[PDB]
Formats: sequence, structure tokens, C-alpha cells
Amino acid sequence: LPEPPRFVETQTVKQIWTSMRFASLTESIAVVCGNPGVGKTEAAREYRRTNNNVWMITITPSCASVLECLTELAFELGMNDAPRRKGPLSRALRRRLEGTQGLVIIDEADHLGAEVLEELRLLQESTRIGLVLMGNHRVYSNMTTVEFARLFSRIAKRTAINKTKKADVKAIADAWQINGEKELELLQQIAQKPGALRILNHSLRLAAMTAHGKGERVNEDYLRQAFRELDLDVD
Amino acid sequence: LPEPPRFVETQTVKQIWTSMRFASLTESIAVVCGNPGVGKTEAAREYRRTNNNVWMITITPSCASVLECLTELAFELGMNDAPRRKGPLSRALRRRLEGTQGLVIIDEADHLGAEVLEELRLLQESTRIGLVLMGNHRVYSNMTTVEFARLFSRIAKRTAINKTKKADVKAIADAWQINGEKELELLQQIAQKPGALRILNHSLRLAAMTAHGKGERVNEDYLRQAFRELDLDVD
Ligand SMILES: Nc1ncnc2c1ncn2[C@@H]1O[C@H](COP(=O)(O)OP(=O)(O)O)[C@@H](O)[C@H]1O
Ligand SMILES: Nc1ncnc2c1ncn2[C@@H]1O[C@H](COP(=O)(O)OP(=O)(O)O)[C@@H](O)[C@H]1O
Repeated sequence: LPEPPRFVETQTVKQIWTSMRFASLTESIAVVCGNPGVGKTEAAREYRRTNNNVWMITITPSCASVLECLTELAFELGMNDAPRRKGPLSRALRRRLEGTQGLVIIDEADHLGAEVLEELRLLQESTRIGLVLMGNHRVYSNMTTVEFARLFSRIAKRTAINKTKKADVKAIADAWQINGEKELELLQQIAQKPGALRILNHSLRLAAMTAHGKGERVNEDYLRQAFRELDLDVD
Repeated sequence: LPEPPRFVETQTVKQIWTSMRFASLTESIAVVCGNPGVGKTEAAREYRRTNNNVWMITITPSCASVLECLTELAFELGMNDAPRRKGPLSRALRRRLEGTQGLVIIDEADHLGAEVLEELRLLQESTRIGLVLMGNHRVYSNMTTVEFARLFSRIAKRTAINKTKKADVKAIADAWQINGEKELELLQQIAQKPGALRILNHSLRLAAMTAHGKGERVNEDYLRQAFRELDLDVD
């Protein structure tokens, strides 16, 4: 019956915003390597939503080249007049973004070739801007160890988040107006299982839509009815 | 009138034989980087002349590839039936030289590409043998720094010889039967100028052929007559 919150600031969100603003204002490269289902994509989306001079793209294996990634960057910077070449595209990206004190955000940096990430680091080094990587722990694990070693000298900042926190899901429950202590422990048990923010928000929206359709309050019984579903331990 | 010595053991020769036998019996890679005119080529030739299970090739820019270098190696190992391919040539070189406890000697390793020296180090690592490099100081200076870094872990031994020694030219003068103290100082002055063994042996053979043609002994005057030639300080 109250509003379902689309987002809440957490301890992990306040950490990743600190590292984000650090990589931007420092104008240096930071890696966010950690297991997904923790919210780094939506946190970076929230940062780009709240703050200007911030740019965030995604990288697919269908867009794993240098040219496709720079085309994504040209679409993100607001330039539909991107040349199909690699050279003058790169120099136009260098022209547009110089002096902006901007921030480039890279999601799924584990799908990168060495030439692609090398062109991105030489780009940001020739632009005096900040670069932020996302993905699993393989993003850092592809570097330990000699081809990204100068990049390992440029990579100074990383905040690695494997699993969530107690105050993390506590602030989430505060956003969703949850005060049951057994409910708190059950949400922590949800946070124990992987895909934590995903499975958590699934269970929360199931319980919320159930409590609105039945006209009631989300209780621990609606949490068991939601979390008992989704077939997580089914092989 | 006595015999002109083709070779003498020196302190530098005893050092480079120690490093040579070390790289061979250790079955690991050693670098000899230093300015030429010091005798490393003739010392390695002397080592191969005195000792069995020892192989020494040269590398030209006309033979700077992997295939040409392995063809040189196949000629050096006594196999005229070398295939023109790169694969079965390399495996035949691996077959012939395994269990031999041999020594490969490389002259002018400064002309090497990374693929060539990488194939040589993977060869010797797949053969359990010793590899010895020669050349100027650029041989080590091409590594400081990430592509030969694992090779920098395999390169443990190096003896760098820039200039000669006092006992060096003293033993040379003892081979050439020289007992003048001013003659000793003048030979040291020859050793000060670069191309030391080359210019030294040039001056020695000029003085020796002069003393045989005039029927006399090599004196300090024949040393001035030889060393005053060769036009070293002429631009
Ligand atoms: N503050 C928040 N409150 C609730 N859910 C969040 C919050 N931030 C992120 N999420 C959740 O994170 C999920 C996506 O992030 P995630 O899959 O962890 O990204 P990545 O796959 O890059 O690690 C979304 O389903 C979203 O519900
Ligand atoms: N023991 C020795 N006595 C006299 N001369 C020597 C001796 N060893 C080497 N040399 C001289 O070294 C010269 C060639 O070696 P060098 O040019 O220094 O090889 P590199 O060019 O590989 O450094 C020859 O001219 C030879 O006269």
C-alpha cells in the first residue's frame, strides 16, 4: 500500500559512489570486480541519473571490438555524427570529452580484449578523464600478468564486493518499511543466497504485489510465500 | 721470430668460460652483454673448439627469423636433412638435442625479434639445455620490460664486460713475450681505446710481421709504428 522503492542508498552504494567520484575527480582508472547480484549496474545508473558529466555504457560480446565500443561511447556522449572509421572517431571522442572532467563507466569489463582496453586506457590518458570498470572477479583476475602491468600501475583503486552486509539489507528493509526481527533475519538469509539484490528484489516485489492484491501488509508469511518460490535449489 | 699466439687465456676468458660452463651445466639462459672488441666471439669459438657437446651459431639480420635461426641450428647440430617447415624442424631439433646436456651459443642477440628469442627459450626449456647470448649492452637493454619479463626470470646469469683489465693485457703480452714496462703501459693505452682486442691484435701482428721482415725483435718502436697507424683519431 505504500510506494515500492525503486532504489535505496546502502553502505555498498555509498562505498561505490565514493570510489566512483574518486575515479572521476582523480581522473584515473578504477576496477569494480565482484560477483553480480549486488547492484553495481543500478548503482552506476543511479550515479549517472543524479550527476552530470557522467557517462555509462555497456559491453556485449556482440560489441567486443574497439570500433563497436567507441561507437557505444559516441552514442553515449550525444554524437550521432560518429564516423565509421576507427581513427577520426577516436579523435572526435578525444576532442568532445577533453576539458569536461567527465567519467566513463564500463559494464562487463571481463569481455574485453587487450587491444580494446588498451585503446580505452590510452584514450582516457589522452583525455584526462576517469574510467570505471564493472564485472565479475575475472576482470582483475585477467591481470595476474605483464600485458596489463602498466595498466596495473594505472589501476590504483578497486572496491571488491562479493556479498552484501547486514546494514545493507537493513537499509533495504527500511526502504521497504520492514520492522520484523524474524523478517530481518529472513532477509539476511535471502542475502546469503547469491544473486542477492536480484533475488531480494524479486521476493520483495512478489510480497508487495501479493499484499496489494490481497489488500494487506507484507508479513513474514508473504516473505515465505515469495522466497519459497523461484526454484533456487531445484536441479 | 717465435710463434705468434692465436689465443691466450685471460681473466676475462676464464670468467666467460666459467659463465659458459655455468649456463651449460645449469641448463639455463645466460646473457653476455658488453661492448665488442673484447673477444667474446673468439672465446666462445675457443670453448667450442676445446669442448664437446657445445654448439655455436651466429645471427645476421639476413637470418633474423625463427626459421633461418633454426636452420642455422640444424646446420650446427650436424643435420643436413632439416625440413623447410617450422614445426617438424623444431621437433627434430628437440629430439636430437634432448639428453645431450648440450650448449647453444647465440652471437649478436641484439638483432632478435621477440618471437625468435621466445621460440629459443621455449626450445631450450623443452630440451633441458643451456643457452648463451652475445652482443652489445642493448641485448639486456631491450628488457628494461614486460614481454621478456618471464625470460628475465629465466635469465639469472650475466657477466658484463665493457673494457679490459691490466692482467688481461698482461697475459696477452706474456703470450706475445713482451717484458717492457713502457711497452706494458703502451699496450694498456691500446686497451684504453675501444675495439681493444681487435686494435691490439692488429698492432701486435703489424709489429710481428715488421720484426720478421726486418729480422728483429718487436720493440716499443715497432709498437709506435703499428699503433701510430690505423687512423683511429682521423675524422
Ligand atoms: N539500492 C537498491 N535497492 C534495491 N535493489 C537494488 C539497489 N541497487 C541495485 N539493486 C538491484 O540490483 C540489480 C542489478 O544489479 P546487478 O545485477 O548486481 O549488476 P551486475 O550484474 O552488473 O553486478 C537490480 O535487480 C536491482 O533490483
Ligand atoms: N685470447 C685472445 N688473445 C688475443 N686476441 C683475442 C683473444 N680472444 C679474442 N681475441 C680477439 O677478439 C677479436 C674478436 O672478438 P670480438 O670482436 O670482441 O667479438 P664480439 O664482436 O662478439 O664482441 C679477434 O680479433 C681476436 O683477435
